[PDB]
Amino acid sequence: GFMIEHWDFSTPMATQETTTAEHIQPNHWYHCERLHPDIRGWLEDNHVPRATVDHLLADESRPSFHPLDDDNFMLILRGINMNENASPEDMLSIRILYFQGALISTRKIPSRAIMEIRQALAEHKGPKSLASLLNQIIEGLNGKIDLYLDTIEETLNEFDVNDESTYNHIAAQKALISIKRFIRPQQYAIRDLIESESELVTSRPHQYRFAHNNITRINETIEFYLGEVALFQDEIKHNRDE
Amino acid sequence: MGFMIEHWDFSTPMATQETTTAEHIQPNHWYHCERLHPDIRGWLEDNHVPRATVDHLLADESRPSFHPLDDDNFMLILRGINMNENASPEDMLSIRILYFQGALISTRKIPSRAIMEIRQALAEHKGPKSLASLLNQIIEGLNGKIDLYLDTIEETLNEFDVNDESTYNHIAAQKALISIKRFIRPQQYAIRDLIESESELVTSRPHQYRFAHNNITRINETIEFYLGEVALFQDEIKHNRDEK
Amino acid sequence: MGFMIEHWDFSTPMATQETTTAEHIQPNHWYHCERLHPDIRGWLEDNHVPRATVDHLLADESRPSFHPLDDDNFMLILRGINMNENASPEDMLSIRILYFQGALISTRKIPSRAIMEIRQALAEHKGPKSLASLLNQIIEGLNGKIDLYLDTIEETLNEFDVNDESTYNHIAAQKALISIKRFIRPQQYAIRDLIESESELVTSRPHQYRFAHNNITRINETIEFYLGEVALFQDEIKHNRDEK
Amino acid sequence: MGFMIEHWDFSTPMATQETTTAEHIQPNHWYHCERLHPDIRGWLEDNHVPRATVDHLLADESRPSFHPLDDDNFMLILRGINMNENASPEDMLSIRILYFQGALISTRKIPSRAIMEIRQALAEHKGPKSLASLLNQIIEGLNGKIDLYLDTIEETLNEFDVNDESTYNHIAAQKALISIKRFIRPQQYAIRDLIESESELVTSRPHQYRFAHNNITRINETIEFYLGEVALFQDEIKHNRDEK
Amino acid sequence: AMGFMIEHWDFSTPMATQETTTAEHIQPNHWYHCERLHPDIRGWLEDNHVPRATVDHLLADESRPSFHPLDDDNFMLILRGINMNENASPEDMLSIRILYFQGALISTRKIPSRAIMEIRQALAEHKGPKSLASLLNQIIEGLNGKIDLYLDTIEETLNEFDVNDESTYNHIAAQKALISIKRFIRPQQYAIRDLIESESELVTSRPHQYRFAHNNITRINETIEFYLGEVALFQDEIKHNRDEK
Ligand SMILES: [Cl-]
Ligand SMILES: [Cl-]
Ligand SMILES: [Cl-]
Ligand SMILES: [Cl-]
Ligand SMILES: [Cl-]
Ligand SMILES: [Cl-]
Ligand SMILES: [Cl-]
Ligand SMILES: [Cl-]
Ligand SMILES: [Cl-]
Ligand SMILES: [Cl-]
Ligand SMILES: [Cl-]
Ligand SMILES: [Cl-]
Ligand SMILES: [Cl-]
Ligand SMILES: [Cl-]
Ligand SMILES: [Cl-]
Ligand SMILES: [Cl-]
Ligand SMILES: [Cl-]
Ligand SMILES: [Cl-]
Ligand SMILES: [Cl-]
Ligand SMILES: [Cl-]
Ligand SMILES: [Cl-]
Ligand SMILES: [Cl-]
Ligand SMILES: [Cl-]
Ligand SMILES: [Cl-]
Ligand SMILES: [Cl-]
Repeated sequence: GFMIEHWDFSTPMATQETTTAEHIQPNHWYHCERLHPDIRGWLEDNHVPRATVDHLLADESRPSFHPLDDDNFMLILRGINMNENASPEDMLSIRILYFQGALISTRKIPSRAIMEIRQALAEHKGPKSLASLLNQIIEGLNGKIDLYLDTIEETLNEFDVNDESTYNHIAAQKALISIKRFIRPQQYAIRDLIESESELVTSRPHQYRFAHNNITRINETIEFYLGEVALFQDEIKHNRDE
Repeated sequence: MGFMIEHWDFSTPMATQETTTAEHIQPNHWYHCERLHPDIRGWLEDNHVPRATVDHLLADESRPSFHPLDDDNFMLILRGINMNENASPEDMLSIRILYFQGALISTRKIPSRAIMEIRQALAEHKGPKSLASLLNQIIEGLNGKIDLYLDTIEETLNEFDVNDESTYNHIAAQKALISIKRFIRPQQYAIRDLIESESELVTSRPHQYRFAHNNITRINETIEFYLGEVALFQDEIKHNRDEK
Repeated sequence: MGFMIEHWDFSTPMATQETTTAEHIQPNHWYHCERLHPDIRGWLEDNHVPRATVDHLLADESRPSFHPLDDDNFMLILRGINMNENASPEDMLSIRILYFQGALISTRKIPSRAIMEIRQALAEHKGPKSLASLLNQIIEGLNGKIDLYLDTIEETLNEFDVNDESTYNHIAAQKALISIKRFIRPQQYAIRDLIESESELVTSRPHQYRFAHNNITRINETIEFYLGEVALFQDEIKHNRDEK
Repeated sequence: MGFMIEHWDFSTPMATQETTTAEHIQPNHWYHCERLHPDIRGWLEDNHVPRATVDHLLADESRPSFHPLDDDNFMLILRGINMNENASPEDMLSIRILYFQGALISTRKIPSRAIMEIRQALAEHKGPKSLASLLNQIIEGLNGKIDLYLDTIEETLNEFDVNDESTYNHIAAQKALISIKRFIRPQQYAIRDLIESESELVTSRPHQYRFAHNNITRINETIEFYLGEVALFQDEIKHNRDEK
Repeated sequence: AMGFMIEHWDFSTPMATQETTTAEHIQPNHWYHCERLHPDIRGWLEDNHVPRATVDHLLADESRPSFHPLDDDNFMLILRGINMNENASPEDMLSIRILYFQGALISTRKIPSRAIMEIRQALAEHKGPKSLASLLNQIIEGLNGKIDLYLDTIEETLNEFDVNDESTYNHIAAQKALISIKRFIRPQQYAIRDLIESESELVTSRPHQYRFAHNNITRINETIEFYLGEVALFQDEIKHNRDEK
């Protein structure tokens, strides 16, 4: 079935619920397979408008925040692809709907950050509410981007002009532009979410601001790394003349 | 053909096809027209469209843009991929649309596949159910065709191999990308402005027009990424030449 | 007083040509003048144009700009293509205009083709019907000549052929485009600012001024595209030379 | 309790040194702490600093930033050049500051020469006379040290001579400059955001904080200029090597 | 020769009068032109109750063009001009730091500005500004005027670029000059904007004149960007010419 997980956040101790749930209920989280044949009917049966279902399930996407009817919204985010035999910069997309007090998330390429949240819920130490769950999805994705950026930084710190074996600047640059494509929009999506004054944000104002600070830092770090690559390229030009 | 290509009536929930010899503009009708036909100005002016707005609508040169006019009226100009036999897809066609006294009037020089697909949907009685939806579909249809074309560019970039000279189609790619960008950036701003006007067409379908705007933004960011990829390959070639 | 080139009375919709020895400035009149004539300062100051505003109007150096002055008065400065025989077209002319006590006073040094066409139309009883329309026609006339010149640049660009050194005119085209960009970018903000001022000369024709603003924006976008084309052809030459 | 480096009381304008084992935070006190010490979290949390705030204060990665918190509370994060023995200057230190319940709590890992100088002043009974002044001195202190370091880069850049290959220290200068730029830009915004919050610590010294902000703005512009000079020298070298 | 105060003028009346250069109490409608590096200036400013930190900023080693609204109607305005003194380059621009304080204009210099000399000469001939509002306007426009004159010398260099004549290749020198100018002239534009938006009595009495001065500095900035664009193109000209032939 399309429903990977279902949790009830009616109390601070989330309880696991049937993956055969027919109706969307307030305070519940549904984590779903985006490409499964049955998800469209389930969403539409539950009165999610056709056009918003279409955007949520579309092949193409960018990180973005979309205010919808009365407290509802869509939030789309990207994460690093940590799956085996995958290109990490071929970033996964998580598409989230906050609809009638429920959080519905959709995935295709599995997210390590989301697996950690799921594992925490199973061990009875997960988020205490939907507001906190969304916060942890945002920060978990940030965290995994930071880890990937550390591997780029290692490659960059290896750049030695007198050593041609360390000339990996083209690969790093390719990785960095691929990430920048989505991580820049990610920053604006989190900004827009906050400015929306969603009950999920206004209950955790300082925490969402910290999340926004981290995504901003990530973007500034990418810019710096791109500058380092450019500098190394000129250092190679300068070494070829001496 | 006179100037009028096709005429649809949305004053019933199921749109009906009407005569192309309609002489008067009626609310909730869509008139699809040849911009370069000699008779179009006369028809527009006779139906009380001001001469100066007709002049902008029929101008040789244009850019995608939104123009609020009197009352609920507006002009919206957009570009699309050129899928016609003697042209290049990147020499994008201009579609100039007037929303006037409750009617939609679209004008073309060269046919648009987006608009053709809408006309086929209406003929099969499964097209847009209103002018609001119709304009929404025109915008999203143009996006979709731009996406399709961009996929073709992506394939070219994906075959870039520095070790293989025959794959060095990076200059062609860049030419195409910058030709698209020329118009697709103002397209984003036109759609933003349309939304911000609070047009009755938009406010009936607010989330859907927001989604269309998200898609044009994505397209622009995709073009920027591809232009980055092209610049990267050009460095990869240059840095290979000094070793090679 | 030899500084006055031509004087028109727009008090009626059929403008009449008047004497060039006009002491007092009258509302709804247009005075077209030689900026560098020794008698022009004295005429302006005697008609109560403040000295510092005469200083700016007549200054040696200028940029396209809009200046709200007091009491419905303003100064507008614009640039045009130099179409004079044996001139360099990118040696652009500057037209400096005062809207002052309900009169339009324009000043020239390098003659403008757009203004000559307006004067010719007036001589034939088909010129603008008001000062509001006249100013709009000066702006759009200048836009139009810029478009014409840009078309010649485009021709040059379409003839780029990497395998034909007789076509390697990219340095000259780049030179022309940056020289025009210098003034054409401020021109767009000048027109934006004119519209924002809510001048009676603009509020009478809101849609028309937004079209003029759209044309100047287009020109700027076209210039950026052409520069991108030049930059690409430079890269093309560098790739071709290193590959052959 | 070994996390606390120093503790001062600013209740009076003569600040007094207090015990390094103060379990409860008091208004008008300054606590300067080791960020990496395992006991800091517990002390902050026992004093009712929310866990997520502590999480951000103590995180591995940071950028300069201002965070408005509850009820006059805030977090400010700033960077400083690294003046520790044998360190890279551009391996910049991060100072993370909480203003919480009327107390200033600063946290360090890499020691700040600026903060050491403020501490020496307090030990010599000539330090800042309030928490408002202390925060101002921390900001301006960090700035001052950056200015001093940048003067060394300026010397290096002025000694550059294209005919003397021993003066080619511009790429090392460039490495330093981009690394500093990375954080110095966010620093300017953090200080702007601090001022815009209308914090009691700022509104008591409004002109002083404006001057501090002008200084960081100047630092940014100077770095941009030095980066421009470096680029210029590189082109100078390219142009000097390709003449042979 | 020996003192901090260079000149003192009284603009109480439309015909300014030269007054004593003795370190006294400042008066509304007076202009005090001073040596910024003289040991005595800080004491005078503080004796006259200018706050310590404002004095620190005014007399600081480093500066950028900027506008600083202070208490009441007071402000600080910092500007840069061409350095037309010997053993300096024109592009090593001088900082002129100006305080409007209790209705007096206090300007400070390190090295002479030709713009301010010309105003001082006009005052001496009884043909100078008739008010502090006009004085400050003339300082701003005077500084613009001299930057324009220098930019003309750069234009001369540029117009003489000829790709087939290596003796004309002074584009490295020109670009260095331009980025050095741009460093300060960009902030100067914003400082003048900021001064205008403050609604200072010195600005509101001459609203169109100060806008013309703002238009002039904006024009200067655009001209600089254009010349920088011409230097980049001449670099492309050379590069093409070199490996084509
Ligand atoms: Cl996405
Ligand atoms: Cl995915
Ligand atoms: Cl997942
Ligand atoms: Cl993840
Ligand atoms: Cl943001
Ligand atoms: Cl168009
Ligand atoms: Cl077309
Ligand atoms: Cl069509
Ligand atoms: Cl299409
Ligand atoms: Cl937009
Ligand atoms: Cl001009
Ligand atoms: Cl002229
Ligand atoms: Cl003329
Ligand atoms: Cl013309
Ligand atoms: Cl604009
Ligand atoms: Cl930091
Ligand atoms: Cl640190
Ligand atoms: Cl420290
Ligand atoms: Cl420090
Ligand atoms: Cl700022
Ligand atoms: Cl300065
Ligand atoms: Cl100085
Ligand atoms: Cl002086
Ligand atoms: Cl000067
Ligand atoms: Cl400005």
